[PDB]
Amino acid sequence: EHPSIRYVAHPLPEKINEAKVSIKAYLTQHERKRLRRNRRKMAREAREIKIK
RNA sequence: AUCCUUAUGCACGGGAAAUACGCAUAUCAGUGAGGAUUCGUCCGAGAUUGUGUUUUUGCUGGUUGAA
Repeated sequence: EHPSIRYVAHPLPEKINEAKVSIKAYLTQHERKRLRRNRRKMAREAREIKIK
């Protein structure tokens, strides 16, 4: 009686606090190139405007 | 702390080319694009279509003429 034979326990499964390591999203070479092209282009444009 | 590898970002410098370099509310693409081959197999990343410039873009200097 003091420990019941009848019941089956389903105790709370303790979830471990997994540290969210934000994933290093990489770039394709092409993507990188595009980025380089665009930022640089923008800079150039700015220079032109700020020199014209 | 010193030395080195990789990638990238910024730049000195040097070189080549622009028939080249993009762009896309496109279509498809390592769940295979496109290729090789001694035929056993092998390489493996763009291809298609559309389109913008492309004997050139942006800026300077000179002589000159113009008169």
